[PDB]
Amino acid sequence: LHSEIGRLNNQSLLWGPYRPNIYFGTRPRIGKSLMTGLMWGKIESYTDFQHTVRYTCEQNEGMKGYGWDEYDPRRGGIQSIHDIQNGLDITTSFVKIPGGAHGGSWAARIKGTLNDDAPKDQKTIVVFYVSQEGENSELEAVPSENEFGYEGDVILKGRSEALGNYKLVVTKGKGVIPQSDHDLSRLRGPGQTVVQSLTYPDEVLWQAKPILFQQLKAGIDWLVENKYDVADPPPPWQVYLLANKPGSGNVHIVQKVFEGDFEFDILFSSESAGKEVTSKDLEREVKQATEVFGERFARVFDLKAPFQGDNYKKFGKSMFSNLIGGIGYFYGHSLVDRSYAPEYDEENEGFWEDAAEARARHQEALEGPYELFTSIPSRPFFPRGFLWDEGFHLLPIADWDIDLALEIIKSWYNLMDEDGWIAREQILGAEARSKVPKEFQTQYPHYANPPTLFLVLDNFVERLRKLDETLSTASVDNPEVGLEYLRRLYPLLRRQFDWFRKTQAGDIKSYDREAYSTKEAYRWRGRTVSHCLTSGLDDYPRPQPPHPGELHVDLMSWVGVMVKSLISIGSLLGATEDVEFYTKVLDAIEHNLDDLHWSEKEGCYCDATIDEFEEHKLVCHKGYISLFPFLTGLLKPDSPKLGKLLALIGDESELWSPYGLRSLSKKDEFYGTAENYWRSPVWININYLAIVQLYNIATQDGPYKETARDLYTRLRKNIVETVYRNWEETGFAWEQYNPETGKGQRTQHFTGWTSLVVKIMSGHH
Ligand SMILES: COCCc1ccc(CCCCCN2C[C@H](O)[C@@H](O)[C@H](O)[C@H]2CO)cc1
Repeated sequence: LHSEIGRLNNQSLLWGPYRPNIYFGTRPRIGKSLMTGLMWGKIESYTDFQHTVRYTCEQNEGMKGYGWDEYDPRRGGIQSIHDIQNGLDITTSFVKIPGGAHGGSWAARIKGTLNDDAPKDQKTIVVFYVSQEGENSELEAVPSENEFGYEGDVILKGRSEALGNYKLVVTKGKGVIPQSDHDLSRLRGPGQTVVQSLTYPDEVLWQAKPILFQQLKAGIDWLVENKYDVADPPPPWQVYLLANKPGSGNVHIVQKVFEGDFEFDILFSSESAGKEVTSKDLEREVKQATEVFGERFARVFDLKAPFQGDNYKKFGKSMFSNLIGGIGYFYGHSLVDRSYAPEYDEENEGFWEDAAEARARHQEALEGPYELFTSIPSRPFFPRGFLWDEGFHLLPIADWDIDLALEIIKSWYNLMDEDGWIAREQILGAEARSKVPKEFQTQYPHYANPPTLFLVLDNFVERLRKLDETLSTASVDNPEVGLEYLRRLYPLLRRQFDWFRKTQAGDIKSYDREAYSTKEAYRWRGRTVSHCLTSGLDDYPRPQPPHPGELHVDLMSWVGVMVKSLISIGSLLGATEDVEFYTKVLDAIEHNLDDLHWSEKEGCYCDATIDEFEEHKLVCHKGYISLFPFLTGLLKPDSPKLGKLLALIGDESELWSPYGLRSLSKKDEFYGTAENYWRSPVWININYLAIVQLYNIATQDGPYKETARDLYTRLRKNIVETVYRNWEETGFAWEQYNPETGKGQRTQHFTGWTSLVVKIMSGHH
């Protein structure tokens, strides 16, 4: 029954529009297979299309916004794109039709409406680009009856081992199609849908834009060769229409030109399913999908006061759909330094200069291939897996579809190397690499990242202890299934736990350091003079200068987070030998957090270093770091220390802004200095952990219950309103929010842990 559910999940999740890096396109969860992609662009001139054409996601003054209004990766969804440059409002509805043996069928409708400012007669080039990778597969465009192109639908017939037999149909569409009176129409037709079938070596099929332009350029060359010139040039839109040449190959360009508003359909028909998929099928399944999305959202995301209002419902639907709608499939080689240089042991004073030298050897090489199914922080800037980010992405996703979240976790843990390492940023394949400068691609097997995925596993474990609808919850509804998953994952959790202790160990015994345990002390490998990237909190102030004597209170608390989980999971598997180890380590951490990190002078937690005179110094920077034992749920509810932290969280003059908790205190000397990334702004993910821990303390008998209740009430309000106001004004989820003005700053389309807001509103943790 475990194997059974697994196969049903595979079959359910196989197809999706899993290319979040481009505005719209589809690929299955298969590394070398069939992919599609949409491109569009107004044409007003002879040179303009090259600049107007749209394909990969960006965010500039040209684009008002875009994103999913509804989405379930099982069923499909509706995406809206608001394009100022090209005067278009576009809809992309995508839908999956289960059936057959090969992961079902699917259909998409592309509708573009010219906006109010666009010329009523605008000419817009639309391209649907289709590639297929694999040695033993075939794909052919059925030629048309007409001489120059297609009056009607374009039919591609294809086959591969993976997908069996299929047909992909690009319908004729609605829309005026412009007609050219020029001489050239005697050779290229007056204007019709056209198809080019090409072959390129498999590894470059992803480069749709250059591949396209190569053809456009070859057509224009041919005009110039065949005496077409400026004495009498054809219209631009016809200069940019490809000579029809359908056939077979691993690339198929389908091109339409519309005047005015337009719409057309894509129908992908798995041959091993029922009958082929029709446009009426599309329409039905789209409507059905909304009803289902609707009914689920009300149950799963029941917004409590004061957010029960319809405005907040729209907002939640947007933040949710954008988060889950970023789910992508990625495949290929990564760039890793497998040298394991001594300098990366960071044992020296000045270890950052050593480590710079080791990198300067450039021993990194491509390895893999690897595959990851995962949600992402940022369609337009970083459409890729980020390790601790996924901890946050999956909390709302798990609520929606726990089996979907377990899939993603499984996908992440399958990356883990023999040592227990997962690179914190997954750049898989040449396509993924195109977005990242060569200088930042290399991962380092000594670089950790908060193990936030345990937080999801935590929630699954509590859910466990206490057909699309069915599948979504099958791993909790069927206890044996739940358990077997954990049985299989457990070895890797532990491996990672062990890897943290192996690679990210602090030095107690080599200095004048007394503490209840000689084991427990941690220090993030990777830190440079001004940064500690690995911790998540790029430029939060740390001991200066960095030093092998450092111990970081956040890291220790993450280890705490892991042990607590290992205990929970271990006990469910009865690994008794193990659970006793875990308890002896939990105990030590709790003590050692105090002995090593607590400050009585300052009334919060601190990082440590060791002095110019070689003794342990606390280094206090009041902020997120300072609250860490609390954020990660490690303090007892009656603890004096908790109370003192509640004072610090509460205190406007330190961390409490009208807009949420400040990353760093206004009284810290580093407030709003340098890049000011984590040095004042409000970050939703850390605010989320604060909110969840406050509510825990609020709903339990104890001393701080009623202060906690106040702070919860108010924080949740402040965080939700801030993210909401900004969404209302700008259309965007933002990466962080400004403590003074409440304005969203840095990156837009951050969905991204900003979406945690849907869970904040819905409460009952
Ligand atoms: C115009 O726009 C500027 C574009 C631009 C694009 C990508 C980049 C590199 C990658 C950015 C990492 C972001 N972020 C950092 C957070 O601190 C960290 O906690 C988190 O894990 C990670 C992701 O969520 C830099 C700049």
